[PDB]
Amino acid sequence: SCSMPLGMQNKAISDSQITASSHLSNIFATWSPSQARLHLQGRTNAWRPRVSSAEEWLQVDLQKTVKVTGITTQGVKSLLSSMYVKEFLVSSSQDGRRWTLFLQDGHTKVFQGNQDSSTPVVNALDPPLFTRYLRIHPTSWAQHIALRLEVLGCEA
Repeated sequence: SCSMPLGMQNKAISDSQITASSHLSNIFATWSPSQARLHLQGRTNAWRPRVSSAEEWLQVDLQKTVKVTGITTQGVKSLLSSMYVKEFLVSSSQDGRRWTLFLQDGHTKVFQGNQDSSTPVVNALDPPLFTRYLRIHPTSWAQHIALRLEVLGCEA
């Protein structure tokens, strides 16, 4: 049914394949892009950008052409702060240079994401993407932008 996890949770997608516009790092903590893995626990267990704006993104390089059929998102709780992305855009690319924004009915698609810090939310991509690179662009968030991710799809 072409909807299998492509490797964020299980590390089939390696740390070096995940990058971002920026990330939050100070002398105790780094919320690195490679922490953006679905269901990850332990310390600083999500990606957070250096500052929360609408110009940030999390990028995954799948390293080959994949049929991408969906994206799963999750927030994170840190101390008293419950953080999650409420809405986001998706862009994609074959070369990592030229990006195509995901549309619905000819217009920019706003994906409805999370409404808490721990529940995963699956979003279908219709039409599906045949692509190598994906970016998630947060456009609305609670408290701060934080992301744990899975990408769903299959070979061909």
